[PDB]
Order: sequence, then C-alpha cells, then structure tokens
Amino acid sequence: EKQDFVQHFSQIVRVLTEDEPEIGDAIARLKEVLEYNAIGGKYNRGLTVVVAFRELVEPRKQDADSLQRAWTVGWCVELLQAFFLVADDIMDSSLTRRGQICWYQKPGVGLDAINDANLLEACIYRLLKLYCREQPYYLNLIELFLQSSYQTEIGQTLDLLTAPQGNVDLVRFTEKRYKSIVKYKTAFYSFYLPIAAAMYMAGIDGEKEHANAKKILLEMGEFFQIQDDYLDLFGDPSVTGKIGTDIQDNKCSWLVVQCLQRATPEQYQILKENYGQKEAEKVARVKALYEELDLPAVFLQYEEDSYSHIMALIEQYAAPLPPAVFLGLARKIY
Amino acid sequence: EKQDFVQHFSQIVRVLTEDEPEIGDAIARLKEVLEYNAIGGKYNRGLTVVVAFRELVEPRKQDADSLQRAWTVGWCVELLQAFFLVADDIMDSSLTRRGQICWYQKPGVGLDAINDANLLEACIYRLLKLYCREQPYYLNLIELFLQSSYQTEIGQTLDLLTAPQGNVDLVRFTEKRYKSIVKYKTAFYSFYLPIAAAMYMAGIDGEKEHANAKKILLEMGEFFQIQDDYLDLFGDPSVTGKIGTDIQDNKCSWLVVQCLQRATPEQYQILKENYGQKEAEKVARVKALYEELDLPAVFLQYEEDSYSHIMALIEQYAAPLPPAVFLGLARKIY
Ligand SMILES: O=P(O)(O)C(O)(Cc1cccnc1)P(=O)(O)O
Ligand SMILES: O=P(O)(O)C(O)(Cc1cccnc1)P(=O)(O)O
Ligand SMILES: [Mg+2]
Ligand SMILES: [Mg+2]
Ligand SMILES: [Mg+2]
Ligand SMILES: [Mg+2]
Ligand SMILES: [Mg+2]
Ligand SMILES: [Mg+2]
Repeated sequence: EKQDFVQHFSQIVRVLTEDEPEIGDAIARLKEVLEYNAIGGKYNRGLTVVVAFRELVEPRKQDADSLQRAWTVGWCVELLQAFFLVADDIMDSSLTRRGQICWYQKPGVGLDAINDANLLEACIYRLLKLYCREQPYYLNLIELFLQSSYQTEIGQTLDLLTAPQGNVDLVRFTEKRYKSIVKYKTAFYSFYLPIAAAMYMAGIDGEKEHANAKKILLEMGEFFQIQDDYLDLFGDPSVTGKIGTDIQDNKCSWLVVQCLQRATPEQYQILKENYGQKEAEKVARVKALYEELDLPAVFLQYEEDSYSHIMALIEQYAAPLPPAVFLGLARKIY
Repeated sequence: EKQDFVQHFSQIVRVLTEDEPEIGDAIARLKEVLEYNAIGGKYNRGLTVVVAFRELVEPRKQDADSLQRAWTVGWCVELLQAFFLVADDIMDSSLTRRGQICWYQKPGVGLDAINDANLLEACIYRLLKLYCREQPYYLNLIELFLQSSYQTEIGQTLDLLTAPQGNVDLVRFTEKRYKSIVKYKTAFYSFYLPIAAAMYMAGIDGEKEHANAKKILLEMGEFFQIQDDYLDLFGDPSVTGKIGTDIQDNKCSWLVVQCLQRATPEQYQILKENYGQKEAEKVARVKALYEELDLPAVFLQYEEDSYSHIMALIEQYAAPLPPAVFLGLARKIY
C-alpha cells in the first residue's frame, strides 16, 4: 500500500510543475524542494488518509478519480508535515532528517529554505483546487488544513516560549504544560487531520462525530509525541534518521518532565547545571541521570498504559465508525 | 481615512486574542507579533481594499457590518504583507524596518520569528472565517489570498535564485528577468490583491474584468518595486524607515540592470569586483558608479514615462469600473 502511495508522488510533481515559463527556474527549485523534503519518510500520515477513505466510503463510490483525490489529499497531509519540518529544523537547529542533512543545512540553501517551506504549504491548496474544486467537501478540507496549520503554529509557539536558548526553565516544565504543547504542535495535524479529511471526503461532516473521532485521535498524537521525545535521546539514529537536539535546545521533553518529578534535590541541580547547553559532556550527564532514574523503563510502562487507555477510548467513541480505522492506526504507532 | 483603519486594528487583535486558556502564553506572543509587525507602516494596501469597496459597492448596501468586513479584509492584506516582510528580512539580512529593528533581530526572537510569520499568515484565514464565512464571496477571497501567497513565493524564489550569496551573477541580470521577478514577488499581492478583494466583495466576479483590472494593476506594482529598488540605495532612511541591503545581498535591482546596460567594460569590472559584498567601501564604489551613470536621473524619467503608460492603460482597461479606483492608487504611489 505504501508502494502505490509513493508512486503517485511522481504525478503530483508533474501537475505541480506543469506551470512552465518566465518562472522556469522557480518551478525547478520547487521540484527540488518537493523531492528532498516530502520524500524519504514512512508516509504514515498520508497513507492514513487513503486507508480510512477506503474504510469509510462505499466501494461502489470508489471511482478511479475519487481514489485519485484520496491519494492527492494524503500527499497534502505529507506536504503539511514537510512544510512544518523544514521550518522546525531551522528553529530547533537540527542536523539531519530522514537520513540526510536538514535541507537548509545544504550548501546554498540556508535561510532561503524559509521561502521553500512556505511554498510547500502553498502546494496543499494548489492540489486541493486541481483535484477537489468541484467536490462538496472542498471548503471543509481547505478549512481543516488551515485550522490544523494554526493549531500547529500555536503549539510550536508554546514549544519555543517554553524553551528559551540559554535560560534555565526548569520550573516551567510541568505535565499540564507538556500536554498543552503536544496537543497543539503534534496531535492535530498528524492524527486528527488525516482521519478528519477522509471523513469529510466520505460526507461524514457530523460535528459530534468529528468530536468523538478527535477524542481518540488527540490522545494517540499525545502518545506519539511522548514517543518522539523518548526516541530523541534513546532512539537508534540509523532507525529514526535524525540527530536529537532536545536537551541542547532546552526543551520541555516528556523525559525532563518525568525526570523532574523523580529527581532528588542534588539531581535537580545536575539537571539545572547541565540542561539546555551545547556541550556534549553536559548532554551526557543528563542522559545518564535519565538512565539512572530508569526512564527507558518508565517510558515502556507508559507505552503499555497509554495503549490500554487509547483502546478503551476506541470502545467508547469509535461508533458509528469502523473500529478498524482507529485500530490500524494504533497498530502503526505502538 | 487612515485614522479609522488604524483604530479598527485594536478590535482585530481583540477577536484574534479571544481564544484564551492553556494556550495563554501563545496568544500573548501572537498579540506581540501583531503589534510589532502589522502596525507601523503607511497602510496603503489595506486601505485600498476599503477605499475601492466604497467606490464599487452601492451605498445602500454599505451596511455597518459590510463595512466592518471591508476593514477586516484590508487588515488581512496587511497581515499578508506582514507575514512576507518578517520572513523577507531574515532572508535578506535586513537590519531595520518601519523605523525599528527587524523583529527577528530582537533579543530573544531570532529564528523563532519563522513560526511568528507563519502565525501571521494563519490569522488571515481566521479573520475571513470570523467575518466572511456566510458571505457569497468567502471562497473567492480565500482562494485569492492563497493564490497571491503562491505567486509571491514564486517571486521570492526567483529573487533569491537570482541573487546567491558570494557569487558574481552579473550575466543573470536582464530586464526580462527583472520584470519576471517583480511581477510575482510584488505586483500580485500589493496591487492586484486588494483591488480584486474589494471587487469580489462587490460581487464583481467577472473573469474578463479581473483580467482588465489586473492588466493595469500589475504594471503599477512593477513600478512600485522599481521605486522600492531605487529607494533601497537613494531613499532617505528617516523616510523609508529601513536600511538597504540590495547591493550587499547581490540582488537583481532595477538599478543594477540599468547600470549594466550603460556601463563601459571598465565599469562592468568595477561592478564585478564590488557588487554583492558586505564591505561598506565596496557598496560605496557601486553607489558612486550609479551616481556617475546618472541613475537617479534615469529613475526620474522612468517614473514620468511609467506614469503616462499606466494612465493610458487606465484609459483602455478601467471600464466599467470607476477610473477613480485606479487614479487614487496612482496618486498614492507616484
Ligand atoms: O521531528 P522532530 O524535530 O522530532 C518534531 O517531532 C517535529 C515536529 C514539528 C512540528 C510539530 N510537532 C513536531 P519536534 O516536536 O520538533 O521534536
Ligand atoms: O521591503 P523590502 O525588503 O525592500 C522588499 O520590497 C520586500 C518584499 C517582500 C516580498 C515581496 N516583495 C517585496 P524587497 O523585494 O525585499 O526589496
Ligand atoms: Mg524539531
Ligand atoms: Mg520542534
Ligand atoms: Mg523530537
Ligand atoms: Mg527584502
Ligand atoms: Mg526580498
Ligand atoms: Mg527593497
């Protein structure tokens, strides 16, 4: 299934590049931005649009063109992600992503990658218009993408407000605060977004149904960012494909929050003295305080308990949607 | 008229900030981003929406609420501009704007201002939904803002492709190329955008009419960027409110294009040896080559000839719109 999704990408780059004449060099650059930046991940968020589309729509309405609209809106979720990651990797001062150097760390790109990210966002709406203009769900999708863009930028704002360069923020790191950040920066666009899109494509616009689906899916995304945080420090970088910067970027990590509520006063000071600084030996002290506190073990328990809780929420809130929508998702993330 | 437009801004910040609870600090930050970044200019682009609204709509349909929608869509054109300038001042490595330091040069903002610009763009569509959701022109406006965002990002792309840091690009500087850049990066969102918005608000959706209005307005914006370029080097910075970076940023300026087509071979080499470098004495040599070539005089003639040409285009293409729409605009820019 991921094979057929990735092959559809060559067509979306054809249509996105078919505007060629005076703007020839800019189209080319956009091509190059698309290939470097949308390709290379797992495609879970975009495939999710398509998988749930097939589960929610009557197979007698799965026209070859309605299927193509589904492939395209899935790619739109991947361009959103790609827009946010490019910018995010500047702001976080990250080195690699998806096994290559962050695009803006490329000789000859640098801060021009701010335009480039902006262009990736613009492509969403060019795609929606080319494919979904005359569909009844056109405006609902535009509005969903825009709203999930806003929520994600609110989350980024808190993410950064909470993590100033060169400033001990330890007291700012609460669970309350952690949950607010990940709710907005991650849960909306990675989980609620692609399910909600498929739903509007299937003519399920009921407000209580999106709410119920959102109840489940926001908690899934909350787990997924907890996982992202854990793996920033403890993930095999030949697997994750990205070098981690949380500690040096002085971030409100699940890890630090959990550390802070188990640390002795002496341990608090090790963190105070060592967190949020670019010196490897400083980063190493924190990682070792985390390992001494048995945080990989705590993560593993939390992963078990969150899973049980998410499945209980599917029991409560999935109907009248097929549970398989939410269960295939949970399979993929846990 | 600019007084009543600027006073409406306090209400748009109220509504934009009325989402307050967990996201309290992010709303606050957004407030601060709005005030620093949307306030402080001349407001010509946003007022234009409102002025043309009053000229295009039947006064018996200028409800107090339809007038409020007009004020709000004008502010939406100013948030677009503000989104683009913030990012632009990073990418151009500018120092000041509107008489204060570029926002991202502010202690404690830096590259976080990438999120901030993104948030400013998102506010357009939050405003359109709060005020224009149930209007017949809702989707036409969303689509116009999005499309003018794309075109502007295509223009930025060429602007930068054409001006690499530390690389003699002289041969790349043509008129053909100059015109393509300013067409996209400036003409669409500063001139066609606000007139077209007012037009859709007045229920003038005719395709040939937008084309005709666009014929006039794209050339006005082409002049306006030529003016912007001239003033980057020759403008009183107590008036312009911004320090110029064109030469050091190795940019395809109207000035350089014009220089390059009048320079002697020896003069070409002065430019080759001196353009696109951060050394003040280097910048000074170029400025003096421009003054020796009598470019302020050439600009002044071009300003006269472009004006005559724009007014001839108004003769041809304004009908059935009131010429006053286009004439008030020309007054403001020349
Ligand atoms: O991929 P990354 O940088 O680990 C991340 O997940 C990317 C990201 C970007 C925007 C919203 N949410 C997550 P972050 O929170 O920055 O750690
Ligand atoms: O205000 P600036 O930087 O003079 C400018 O006009 C700003 C700008 C931003 C985006 C599109 N067009 C103009 P630029 O072309 O960068 O010189
Ligand atoms: Mg990041
Ligand atoms: Mg981040
Ligand atoms: Mg991370
Ligand atoms: Mg600039
Ligand atoms: Mg610029
Ligand atoms: Mg300029």
